[PDB]
This record gives sequence, structure tokens and C-alpha cells, in this order.
Amino acid sequence: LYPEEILDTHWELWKKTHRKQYNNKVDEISRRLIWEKNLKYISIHNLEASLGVHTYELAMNHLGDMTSEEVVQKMTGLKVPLNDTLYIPEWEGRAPDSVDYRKKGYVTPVKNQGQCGSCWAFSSVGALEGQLKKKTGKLLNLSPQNLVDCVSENDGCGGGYMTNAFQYVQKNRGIDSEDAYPYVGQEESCMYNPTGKAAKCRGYREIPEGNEKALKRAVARVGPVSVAIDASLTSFQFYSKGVYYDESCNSDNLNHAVLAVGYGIQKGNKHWIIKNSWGENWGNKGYILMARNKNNACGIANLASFPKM
Amino acid sequence: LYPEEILDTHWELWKKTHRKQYNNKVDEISRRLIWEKNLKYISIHNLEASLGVHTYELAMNHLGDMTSEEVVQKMTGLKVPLSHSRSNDTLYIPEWEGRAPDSVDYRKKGYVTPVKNQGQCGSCWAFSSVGALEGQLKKKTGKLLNLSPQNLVDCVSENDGCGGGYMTNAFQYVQKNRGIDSEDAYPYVGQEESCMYNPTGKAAKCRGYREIPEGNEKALKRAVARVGPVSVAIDASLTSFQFYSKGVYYDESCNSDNLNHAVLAVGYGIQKGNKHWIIKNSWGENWGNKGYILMARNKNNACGIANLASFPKM
Repeated sequence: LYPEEILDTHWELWKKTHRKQYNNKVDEISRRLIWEKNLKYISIHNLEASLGVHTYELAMNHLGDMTSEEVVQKMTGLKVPLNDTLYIPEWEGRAPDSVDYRKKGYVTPVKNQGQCGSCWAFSSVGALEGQLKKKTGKLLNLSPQNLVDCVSENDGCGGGYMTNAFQYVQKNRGIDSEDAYPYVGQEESCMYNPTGKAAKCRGYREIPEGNEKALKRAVARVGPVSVAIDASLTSFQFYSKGVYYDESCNSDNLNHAVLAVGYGIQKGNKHWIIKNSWGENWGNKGYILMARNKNNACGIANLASFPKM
Repeated sequence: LYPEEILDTHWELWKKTHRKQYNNKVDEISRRLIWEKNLKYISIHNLEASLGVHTYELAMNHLGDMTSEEVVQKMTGLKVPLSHSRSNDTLYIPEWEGRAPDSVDYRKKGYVTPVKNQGQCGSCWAFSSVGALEGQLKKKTGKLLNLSPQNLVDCVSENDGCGGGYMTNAFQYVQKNRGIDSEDAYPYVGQEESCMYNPTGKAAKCRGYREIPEGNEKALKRAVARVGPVSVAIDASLTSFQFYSKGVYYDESCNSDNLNHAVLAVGYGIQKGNKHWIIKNSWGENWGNKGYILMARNKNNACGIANLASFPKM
């Protein structure tokens, strides 16, 4: 096809705004055509939204010139795996109608992986940081690169699971801090340095498969929990605000690792407050509210786990 | 030209959602083409917004199938005089003393009435006047009543009814009439009729009016802070305004000298670093943010916001 002459000035602005560069002008045109196709999806989606069709709206972000598949390919990293770990929570303790660890100082700044399937690393690091604060009272930026370069059971930027990350930290008797082992985004030879140790782990616990109720209690009593979801949809790729819910979200197509930092209600829609790894320039300042209690949307309660420390 | 076959299902949904009906198929097509042209404006505007170009976003509303001009034609009603007054009358608020609140929102203080809808009648002046009066009725008697704009439409002879008018004349009328009916005593019908002001249903009176210094936002702020809701005139001829959804409205194309709408300033504050006036519109709550719109405050008198401000003295 041909680019829409109207959006010329816009494409240039978008490229500038996101440090987007293209090797060949051919390469560029091809991208420009994807960006434009997406813009249409976004614009028409928002129309349906105003017509009461969706509980959320979309927006053009830094993933504008990428197809959903490319995003799932280059920007996820969850590898589904194949007794003493369960945590079927009891009912009595606490069941606050709403919880938001961002306010309690348990959550660290939204970070950005990008071009490396290290989401598992970030989710693990996310849960650990929540516990570090809950225990020591200090909120530190732990090192995901440490996990990427050292969790041998995981394929580094090729992907992996959170459990293995937890187990590693335990058997390694420690995990570095972001400062002691900065995220470079690429796979490297393990360089875990004892000096920069900043947290430890004494096991892990898994939330009953597909049990949102159990997951709620878990988030309420333990704190932030690592969860896996299906992020293969364009609606998710361009989420801007609102309660995310898409019937096309396959519960069995888990491919992303995010951090559940709380839950609540918004305009009559129950939801989980999720923290993503694609920088704060995506979603609502880095976060996304996902439909809670809606038949386990996107497999939200399928691979939940949190470190025991 | 020519409706993109994609939006077919959508156009039908939109029409349903807004009880939109058309006589001819021809008439309908013509409208469908306007709706689509607007949708594009909206969608591309929001793109620029995400790119940091606008401090606000747009959305498809019930005015979707209307051009800006039609909206300004059938849905405003502010009509500047060309030669205002038959002399003066001490009309001019002279500021105050002390420091002023950084934020004020009369909606919370129970001074504001439900967002109403004029539509297809240039009675905005009526609504703005009634808006300010209601603010004072409460401030004085402690009661919040729905006053009658239809009363103003049908009786303010100096104004052209649904053909338009100014707020001042509305105030003066109520004074010389020694009263104004309540919405219940004189329901807004939307059409011009023979005056039927009934004394029995009187609900408020007015003892004059005061005008805020032309183009003085500082003075206007104090006014809103000390007196309460103030009647103001703005330039509502832009599509960005026609489809405002949320955020601080600010458009460089807003002509300070093209005042054509009468709204009610019910407060002010800051939002995400942008100072703003909280404005109340007359196009129902199905427009703007539940009927309201935040307009850029202290930004070189945006849209002439401080050009024709006034409030009743009662």
C-alpha cells in the first residue's frame, strides 16, 4: 500500500519522540505501514469504547511500528514448565476489598526489558523486592541481569520461569542489587558478586492453579505476587487506561511474566493491579488493571508464585 | 467522500446509542459522511495528544454528525450587543484583599445544579444567567433550587430568545420583573413562546449585576473565589471543544474576539501542572466530562474566558 500523506508530519514526530531509526528507507516504509495499520486498530477500538463496548482504551506507544507477534517474540520470555510449594490461603485473616502496594512503598520504579525475553527475571525481582521491604524495611532495586546471566535452568534472554529464578537465589545464597549488577539487556557470562549481595531467598510458594480467590488472599497477606499472563493481543499491546478484558485472551497461552501489586474495583469492575516490564511509557504509567474474578482472564491465576524469605 | 464499508456496523451502533433518526436515506448518507470526517479529526487529534501535542483528548459524542458551524448555529446563543448599555450603573467588581485559595469547586459546596441541556435553541445566555443566579440563591437563602431559563427566553425582550442574547439583560429583567420563576413553575420547552412569568412560582430575585474587568483572569479568580459561580462567554466554535472528553482544554486557534457561547465558571484549580477554570456547559451531561470542561487558566485569556464575565447582585 502507500503511507497516508496526512500522517507524514506525525510519523516523523513519533520517530523522534521514540528514538526510532531504520537502516533502509525500504525498511522504514515497511514499518510506517505497520504503525499506520495499528493506528487504525487503536482509533476504531476507542470508538467502540465510547459506544460502551470496552472497559478500556488504547493509545499509540513505542511499540507502534511492531506487530503483536514481534512483540511477543522479542519482548516476553515466559517459558511454561512441565507438594511443599502450595499456599491454599485460609479465610479469616484479611480480605481488604482493595490493596495497593505502590502506596505502601513496596514497589520499585517501572522498568523496561525490551529486546530480551527477560520478563521472568523482572517478575522474580519484582516479588523479591516486595519481600525485601516487608522484612528489612528497606526498598531496594534488585538485579534482574544477575538472574539473566546466572539462572542456568533458564535460557536468559531466550526466556525462563520465575521459580528457577527463586531457587537460584536460594542455592546461590543471595542476589545482587541493580547497582551491583546493572541490567544491560543482553546475555553475558554470570558475574554474581558477593560484595553486592542485597537480598536472599529461603524457598518459594505457588498459588493454587487458576484460583483467583487464593491469589487475592496471597496478594493481601504475602504482598506482590509473580504471575504469568497471555500478552499476545494487540489490545494489550496498546492498553492506555481502564480495566483490561479481552475475550480473545487465551488462558492456556501464557507467555508473559508480570507483577501483581494489588487489586480493587474501578467503575464497577473488579481488577488486579499489574506492573509491566516495558517501561512506564506503556500502559497507565507502566501499569495495567486486569479484569479480576472474570473467569481467570488471560490465565492470571495459572502460574502465580512468591518467594519465601 | 463515500462511507468506508468498515464503519457500517459502528454507524448503526452510534445511531442506536443516541436515538439518531434521519428522514431520507440521502439525508442520512450526508450525515454519515460528517460523522466519519469528525471521527478522523478526533482520532488524529488523540494521536498528537499522546505525542505530547495537546493537554487534552477528544471523544465521539451526540454532536458527532454535526459540523462545528451547525453546533455554533443551533446550540449556542450568546449575542454581543455591538453597543452595550444605556449608560453605566456601578457595574464593575473592584477586587478584594488577602490571599486567595489555590482551588475552589462550588460543585462540592452544593452551589451547583445538575448539568442541563438547551439544544436547538440559542438560549445559552439564559442558562448562564440562571446558573449564576442559582449560585447566589444558595449562598443567600441556603437552598439550592432549579431556576427557570425558559422564563428568561420568553420574557427578556432585549434578547432574541432562541435567537440569542446576553446575560446582563437577563439579570436586569429579573430585577425589573422583581423575580424569576423556578424550573418547575416554568419548565424549559426549548422553543420561544409568549412570556408567561407567573408570580406564584417566583423563586429568586436580583438586585443588580456586576461585571468583572475585561480580560482580567486574576480579577475573575478572586470573583469566583469570593462571589461564587460567574457567568462567562467563550469561543466554542472549534471541533476540539465540540468533542472534548477530558483534560485541560487549550487550543491556539481559539479566537479571543470570537465570543459565541455562554457558560458558567464554577471553580478553578490545577490538574497535572495545568491551571484551569472549571466550566459548566449547557449541552447536557452527555458532553464533556459529565457535562463539564476544564479550560486553560492564566494562559493569555484563552477563548476570551475573562472578556464578558458577570454575576448577579442579590
